[PDB]
Amino acid sequence: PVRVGVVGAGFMGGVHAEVVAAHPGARLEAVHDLDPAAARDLAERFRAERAEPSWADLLADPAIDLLIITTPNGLHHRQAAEALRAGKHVLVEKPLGVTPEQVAELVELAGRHDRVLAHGSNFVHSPKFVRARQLVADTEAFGRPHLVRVVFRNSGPEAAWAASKDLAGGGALLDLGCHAVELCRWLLDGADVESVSARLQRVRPPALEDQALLVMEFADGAVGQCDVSWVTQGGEQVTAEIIGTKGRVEVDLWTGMGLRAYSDKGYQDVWDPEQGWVHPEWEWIRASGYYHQDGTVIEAVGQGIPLTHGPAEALASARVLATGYRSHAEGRVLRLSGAPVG
Amino acid sequence: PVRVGVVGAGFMGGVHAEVVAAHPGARLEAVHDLDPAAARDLAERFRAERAEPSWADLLADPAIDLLIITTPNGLHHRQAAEALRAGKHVLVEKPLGVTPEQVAELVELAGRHDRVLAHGSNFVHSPKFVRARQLVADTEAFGRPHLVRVVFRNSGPEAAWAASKDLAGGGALLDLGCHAVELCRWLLDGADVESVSARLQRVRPPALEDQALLVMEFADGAVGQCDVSWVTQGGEQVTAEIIGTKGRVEVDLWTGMGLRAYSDKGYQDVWDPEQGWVHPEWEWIRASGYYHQDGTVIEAVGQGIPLTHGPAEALASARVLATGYRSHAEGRVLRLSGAPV
Amino acid sequence: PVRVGVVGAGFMGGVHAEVVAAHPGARLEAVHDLDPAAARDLAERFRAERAEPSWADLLADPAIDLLIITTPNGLHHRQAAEALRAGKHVLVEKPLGVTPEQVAELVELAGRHDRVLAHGSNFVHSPKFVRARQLVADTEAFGRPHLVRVVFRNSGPEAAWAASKDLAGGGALLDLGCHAVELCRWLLDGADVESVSARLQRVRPPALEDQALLVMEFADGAVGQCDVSWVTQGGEQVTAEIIGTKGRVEVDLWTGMGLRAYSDKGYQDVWDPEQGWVHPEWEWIRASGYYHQDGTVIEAVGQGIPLTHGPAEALASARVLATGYRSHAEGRVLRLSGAPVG
Amino acid sequence: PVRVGVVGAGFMGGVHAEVVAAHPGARLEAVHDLDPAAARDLAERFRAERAEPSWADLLADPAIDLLIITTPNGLHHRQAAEALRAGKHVLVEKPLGVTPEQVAELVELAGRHDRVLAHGSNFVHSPKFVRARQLVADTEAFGRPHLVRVVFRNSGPEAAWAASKDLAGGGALLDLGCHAVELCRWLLDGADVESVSARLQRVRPPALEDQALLVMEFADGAVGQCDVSWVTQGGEQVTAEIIGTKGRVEVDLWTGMGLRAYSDKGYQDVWDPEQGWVHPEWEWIRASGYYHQDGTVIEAVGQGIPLTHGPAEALASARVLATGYRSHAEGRVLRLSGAPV
Ligand SMILES: NC(=O)C1=CN([C@@H]2O[C@H](COP(=O)(O)OP(=O)(O)OC[C@H]3O[C@@H](n4cnc5c(N)ncnc54)[C@H](O)[C@@H]3O)[C@@H](O)[C@H]2O)C=CC1
Ligand SMILES: NC(=O)C1=CN([C@@H]2O[C@H](COP(=O)(O)OP(=O)(O)OC[C@H]3O[C@@H](n4cnc5c(N)ncnc54)[C@H](O)[C@@H]3O)[C@@H](O)[C@H]2O)C=CC1
Ligand SMILES: NC(=O)C1=CN([C@@H]2O[C@H](COP(=O)(O)OP(=O)(O)OC[C@H]3O[C@@H](n4cnc5c(N)ncnc54)[C@H](O)[C@@H]3O)[C@@H](O)[C@H]2O)C=CC1
Ligand SMILES: NC(=O)C1=CN([C@@H]2O[C@H](COP(=O)(O)OP(=O)(O)OC[C@H]3O[C@@H](n4cnc5c(N)ncnc54)[C@H](O)[C@@H]3O)[C@@H](O)[C@H]2O)C=CC1
Ligand SMILES: NC[C@H]1O[C@H](O[C@H]2[C@H](O)[C@@H](O[C@H]3O[C@H](CO)[C@@H](O)[C@H](O)[C@H]3O)[C@H](N)C[C@@H]2N)[C@H](N)[C@@H](O)[C@@H]1O
Ligand SMILES: NC[C@H]1O[C@H](O[C@H]2[C@H](O)[C@@H](O[C@H]3O[C@H](CO)[C@@H](O)[C@H](O)[C@H]3O)[C@H](N)C[C@@H]2N)[C@H](N)[C@@H](O)[C@@H]1O
Repeated sequence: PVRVGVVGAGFMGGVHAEVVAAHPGARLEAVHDLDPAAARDLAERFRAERAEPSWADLLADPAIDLLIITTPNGLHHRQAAEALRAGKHVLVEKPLGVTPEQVAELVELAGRHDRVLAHGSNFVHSPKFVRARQLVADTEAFGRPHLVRVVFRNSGPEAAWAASKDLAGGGALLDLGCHAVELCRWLLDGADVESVSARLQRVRPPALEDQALLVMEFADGAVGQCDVSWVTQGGEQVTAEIIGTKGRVEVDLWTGMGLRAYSDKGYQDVWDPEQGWVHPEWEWIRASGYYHQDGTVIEAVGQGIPLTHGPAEALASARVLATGYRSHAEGRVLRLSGAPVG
Repeated sequence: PVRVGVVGAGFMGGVHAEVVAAHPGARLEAVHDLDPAAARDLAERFRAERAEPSWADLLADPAIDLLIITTPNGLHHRQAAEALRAGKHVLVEKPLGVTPEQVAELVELAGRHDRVLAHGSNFVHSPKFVRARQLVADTEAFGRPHLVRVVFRNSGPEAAWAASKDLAGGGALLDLGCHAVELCRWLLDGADVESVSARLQRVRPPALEDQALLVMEFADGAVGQCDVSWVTQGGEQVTAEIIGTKGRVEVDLWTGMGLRAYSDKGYQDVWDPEQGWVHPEWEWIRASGYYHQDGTVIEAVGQGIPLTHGPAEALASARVLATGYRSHAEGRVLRLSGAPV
Repeated sequence: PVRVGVVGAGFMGGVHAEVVAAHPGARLEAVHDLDPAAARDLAERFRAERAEPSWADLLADPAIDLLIITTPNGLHHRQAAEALRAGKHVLVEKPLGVTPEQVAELVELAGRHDRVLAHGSNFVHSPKFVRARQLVADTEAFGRPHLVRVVFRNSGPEAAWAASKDLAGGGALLDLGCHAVELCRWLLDGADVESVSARLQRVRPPALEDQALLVMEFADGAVGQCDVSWVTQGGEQVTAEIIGTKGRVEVDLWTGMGLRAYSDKGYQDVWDPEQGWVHPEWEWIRASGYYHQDGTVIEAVGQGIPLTHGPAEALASARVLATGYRSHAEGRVLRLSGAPVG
Repeated sequence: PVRVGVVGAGFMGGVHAEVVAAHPGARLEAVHDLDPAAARDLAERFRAERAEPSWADLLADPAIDLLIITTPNGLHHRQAAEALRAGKHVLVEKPLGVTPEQVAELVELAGRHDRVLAHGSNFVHSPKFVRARQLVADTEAFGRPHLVRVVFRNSGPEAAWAASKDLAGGGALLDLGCHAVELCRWLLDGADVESVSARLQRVRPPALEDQALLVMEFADGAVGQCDVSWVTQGGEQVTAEIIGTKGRVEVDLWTGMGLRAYSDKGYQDVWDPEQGWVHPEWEWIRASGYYHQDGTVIEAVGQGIPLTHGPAEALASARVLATGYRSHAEGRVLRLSGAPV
């Protein structure tokens, strides 16, 4: 049974602790947070073997097989490296690193230590996205894909740390674009990126970008748009569409649950908006890919099944994003090398 | 670990066999069918310990804890009774019985043998329906429920046995109305039915009803409509709405997956319609409540946890349907006793 | 140019006055209301030739060709009869009469005086409903219709007069069922009703019914449901569906405008709900059939074109409703004669 | 009464002829086409005073007040100029010109002859778009707009002339982008474009672009996307969304009619797709803005009311598109001057 430690007992510590507690092949062994009280609380909610106040002792404890890192972005690099050196397998929430060189360093490392390194690209394990991908891959029906667009918009992360560059490593392009890039590439069966073009906005007053458009040109001729926002009210939106020479496919995560409700007051267990017509969620964690993702990882560790979707994909997406940042700065379409296309 | 036998290796044998193979607390031990080849097919598909050609030997085998009965409706009664007598726990696909007295007999028989009897009201375990129910139960927001309507329509069951009365026990009202009634009652927290009114149609030519409307009046004042059809082209529809003094809630199972696709041809693993704009399914079996239902039953048998939604609910719905059949015959709104309002 | 008088300058006086003011073949000549100030206001809004304080003088004035009666239901009968006797053509808002015998009396009368009598079944002139009907009539595609359902729900009429039986003539079955029955019959090309079955509710506390289901059996085998409510929050709903042996057709009036908006506050020109996700309206009057309806009537009067959809249809629907009331009272399915089917 | 001539009796000649025949303040006086038979067809369909075989005689006839030009794009410039010189008011289908200089020339020429020149930006007169614009303009509710995206996709124009550069003047970016740009600018109350960035595709084989993305940066900080395609199967899509600091607004023209239908075959007067689930149209011409646009123009000519949306807006959009073509060539974000940001 894969013995698991959660590192950072906030929102995603919580989600991963739920999924782990429910997996018959794993045991939620430990929870650690800089804030010992948040660690104890989460340890009790999901019946963890214990709360570990010490990172040092955590890493030394040979009873742990795997660490799930759900701390702020800027910590991911250092914490994952220490972890892999200590001999633990590691699942890191996105973004795996804050730059391509950070990511590449972790990949090098995991391999040196013969450990599983996985990253939190949960959507790529969302069952409705898995289906979407099979439909685009049905060449008789869909023909050849030529457009893919992934939209990811919300009213922005609440946590204080997501507003500082050192702790967040970036604004909306990094926070949400990682997911969108990775979804475009994967929806097209790991398509090779030839060029990248991006423009960023700062919508909210005085700074990290809170909105972005990034466009990729792929080898096979197709074009990928990633449209990403921290400044969209009205409820999170996660949608994709793919268009081929014969077909079309659309995916809708948050308004594709087939539930609607209306109240004046607001329903007790419905996030936002509260009042009026809403689209309540059912099994949002599963729908979003977290159970399958973590299940894949538990399986990789439990018995050396390499990962369907590996950290090389995180390197690729990191390069895209870094090239996007630079495309914006220079107002130009760019190769991943960084050089202008012309 | 709960050792399981599937009886009837057709479409729902297939579904239950999938759910059982995937449950860590159970083992798919056997598959049996009148057609030994269909049983072997399914046994291999889901890695069943074995294919049992013999009903007799199936029921005698003390390695089996639980039977799932997925045969034609007319057989359910007889098969479930023999099964409970043989000492096995049993989950029967709907409709549990073909009449209220058949259903009552099974419930009481299960009790005699101290067995868990469950029935296949899978939608009552559908996670999106469970969530719809919580929202209607949120009184501050929803207020008091006064209308519930469940719609269940398809182009009708293809199997020959579903067209004959003896093997099917009834037409669309029994086939689909069982689900719809049971959902109206449950969405309103086991609401008491005071009257029943129904009209049936024969749309497709020379006979079992193809289409029906059944309406219930509940104790609290609310009205429930069940609108049910074997003659709707264009893709199955499963749908509910509940309306209160303050709120509204709507549930859409098959066109509420958040997936759409278009092709001229038709996509490989997408049902009907094939061509043009479709609404592909993801995790249909889960979404429909089968995993949670069978899970509930596995749990009841395995670690003696009583069933959340028991077979008395099948008796209640059976009475509603039998009163609906009679309402139609007499052109009158009726009490469950059978007497006219 | 057809010279028009509006009688009752409230909400529907307002709508009809707009449509009339915009019709090149008519002239908004006069507005009359028991409340002379409401008449003057509406006369000014839509540039009416004058405000007429006297019903007597209104009816005697030979400059008026047509009267549009937008007063409370209970007045329709008497006002339309006086009008037709005075020699005026008449368009009466629904329900044309409060009972079948009232309606039959008006039909008799209009014919005696060789006048056009029309009733406010506007939806039957809604362009999206006209299309729906053509699609069901396309027998190759649709086959034979076997189900039609029309749903009509709102949070109920606000006017004081709609709560008293003498002034309203009935509750939700009469107010909304008239529209629904008439839509079912017309969507099926004037289908003959064989039986009627209905059950009514009183949802709001202490009385007129505020919710109803009525079901019709038609000659050709099809079944019609009319589901009608004064107790549905969240915005008016007007939907229909028709199902045949080959086809299906769905119509959505209020959430089929293809406009959506979100705000916290509420948009200035959007009715209800105010806040959160709404479905704003564009050209609601036209979409609802009022321009076409009134246009048909203006044409019938302007040049004796008999009406596509005549007051005989109002008699038929009145009989259905009266039979529905009785079906409810007796708990039985009934023939229009009133006799039980068995 | 405004006496009107239609030039080019194909699809849009047909549409404009319908709108004109129905306007009480105008008279459909003439129809002309290179193909005299197509002109006669259309003249009879909409009861035109006559079919004019001769362009020369058409322009000389002093009974005509206004010409509507619905010929292939390459002809617009020449035909509109001859028309304005002949003393006629003119409405030209998009794209008004094939380049900014062509457009500028016409505007100035119209002025010399004191004529109304309008262009076919019909969607800017679409009642549901007019309403979308009012909601974005409601500052308390919407806040400040920061994103606008207009999507315009179809399976591409069937006419041969639209595949050749000389007759079409451009591919999808010019054909559909003109509409999309003009809608982004107008939905934001005539927002000033500061930069333009675009990438084009050739999806269908050996050439004019089939597909494009064009992005504008506006003065106020907002960003506009125009996503345009000749290679999308499954039915035309026209769609916009605008996102502010507080609100959101979404507009859907072709799948926002509130009509759906299913058949195995296909419904008589329903376009593409034919079979399976479709979204039948009602009043498409009105919904698309043609009646209000032509009404505006009839009014301008008839009773000297200036145009709400004038041809300067066609110049602005033409500059955006020409800068987009150049952006694509150079792989760079560009100012309208042509210079790199
Ligand atoms: N895939 C997805 O959908 C999502 C991913 N995330 C990602 O998950 C990660 C965590 O996100 P959340 O929203 O933040 O949870 P958060 O802000 O709720 O929690 C952070 C937790 O980590 C603790 N912490 C901070 N620094 C620490 C350190 N150096 N050592 C140990 N513990 C420390 C804090 O006390 C806190 O309990 C982020 O990388 C974010 O990108 C977040 C939300 C959704
Ligand atoms: N939960 C749900 O939504 C649904 C439930 N059902 C129910 O599932 C049950 C089975 O339906 P399907 O699998 O659709 O039909 P099916 O025809 O697809 O399968 C029936 C199987 O039982 C076999 N069989 C017949 N006589 C037998 C006997 N005497 N002993 C053993 N096996 C025999 C048949 O050859 C066939 O293999 C029915 O009661 C139906 O009411 C069906 C569809 C959906
Ligand atoms: N087809 C449709 O969608 C609709 C139809 N209606 C119908 O229109 C009619 C009027 O409805 P509204 O909502 O009421 O407007 P309302 O209540 O706003 O106005 C009634 C007006 O008539 C005046 N009035 C009352 N009695 C009068 C009399 N005896 N003589 C002259 N004037 C008198 C009042 O002072 C008032 O101005 C009703 O029959 C109602 O069913 C109403 C709303 C929508
Ligand atoms: N507002 C909108 O959304 C749309 C606008 N259009 C525009 O409408 C215009 C016409 O397009 P369609 O009618 O689709 O093409 P079409 O091919 O359907 O019609 C063009 C007509 O002009 C005729 N013609 C060719 N050379 C001629 C000449 N020298 N003199 C007179 N007539 C001649 C052709 O034979 C044909 O009858 C195009 O500029 C296109 O940009 C087209 C589709 C939609
Ligand atoms: N308002 C709903 C919800 O907003 C936050 O949580 C949401 C998360 O923020 C949201 O994560 C998205 O947004 C995060 C913030 O931009 C991204 O870092 C992340 O990659 C993305 O998936 C996730 N997919 C849905 C989840 N429900 C917030 N953490 C949660 O407590 C609150 O209840
Ligand atoms: N909340 C929107 C609106 O509600 C009332 O007006 C609605 C009308 O009540 C509504 O009429 C429906 O409801 C009326 C009340 O039940 C029925 O008598 C009528 O036959 C039906 O069409 C109409 N189709 C739509 C119209 N917008 C109300 N008169 C109006 O002022 C208010 O602005």
